[PDB]
Amino acid sequence: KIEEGKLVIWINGDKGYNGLAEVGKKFEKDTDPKVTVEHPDKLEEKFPQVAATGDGPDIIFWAHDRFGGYAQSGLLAEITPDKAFQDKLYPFTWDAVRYNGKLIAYPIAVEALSLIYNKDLLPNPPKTWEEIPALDKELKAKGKSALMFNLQEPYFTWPLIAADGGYAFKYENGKYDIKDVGVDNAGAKAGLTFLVDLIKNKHMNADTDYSIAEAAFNKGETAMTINGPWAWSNIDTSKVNYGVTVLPTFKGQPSKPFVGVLSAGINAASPNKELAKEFLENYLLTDEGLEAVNKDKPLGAVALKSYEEELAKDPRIAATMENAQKGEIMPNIPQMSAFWYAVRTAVINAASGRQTVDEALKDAQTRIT
Repeated sequence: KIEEGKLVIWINGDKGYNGLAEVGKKFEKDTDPKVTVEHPDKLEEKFPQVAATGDGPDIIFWAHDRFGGYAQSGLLAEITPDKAFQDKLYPFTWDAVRYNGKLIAYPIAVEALSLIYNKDLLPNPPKTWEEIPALDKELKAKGKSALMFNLQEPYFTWPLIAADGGYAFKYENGKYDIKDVGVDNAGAKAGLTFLVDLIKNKHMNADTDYSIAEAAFNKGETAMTINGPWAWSNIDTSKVNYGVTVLPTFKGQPSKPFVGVLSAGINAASPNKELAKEFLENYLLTDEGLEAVNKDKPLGAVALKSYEEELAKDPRIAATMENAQKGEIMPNIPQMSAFWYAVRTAVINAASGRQTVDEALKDAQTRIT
């Protein structure tokens, strides 16, 4: 069972866990309870397993898309901010954490992928996906590459798959139809085919993952990467002269990243629900609390209006929101888990040559519906 009188918090390893720990120290200093912050691997899978036995963290941080499934499984406590508190955060962030007519988490920040590029290697970054092969040939001649990004997580390839028409669940008239999925449509196939062609033509390697792409960009070996706000700290440290901008278009249409709202849920089994609420409302979701996390690894466009006013002046955040507006907020429905697993396999299989694009997406579509 969860220990009474302290808070255990889980957040992903790419986020500001050390900054969050600093907020936890302040909470302890002012109100008493120790706060322990951990970042277990595969925590979005780990959480439902341990929470099911009445264990795990008091507070779980993840993008909002995983939360409907958690709520459906009975793993989340009710969250009931009063009106005054609700007014401090943007409406669309609350909507991302609204499930079956109730709020199931506190929204923290809006995340969207952007194109990150090295201004020294590439002062004028490409506006289109289609110009990347020629750009890579030019760079390969100089012992550099045009682009490296994580190919193991479909989050990163989805913007291209969606560009020409792929979609997860059709949303019509305020409702998601779980039987209308757009994973093996022509648009999805076209986008995935373009990616696989980049691999076939040696412009990218199928085994490139988060670590490899981060290192390559930060070491100045590749002119571009695709990543989120959390990644900007390590780039700063590397001293690479970078920019953050609009993702390239595909077939003249914008890349459409799936927008995540980093959110904090309270474990239904926590005996510390009131401590968790106080921590989230009165320590974390304050200008000082978000600054502490943000200075560690950037959060993106925060949900808290007062601090977002400060962050909005950052051109990287502006680029983040431009890409967010061209994309779509993720559904939070329980079927998102199945969606992501199926698309993950489809992209890896197509990228590695285990299956054709058409067969990979056909199988994913089938698995999802």
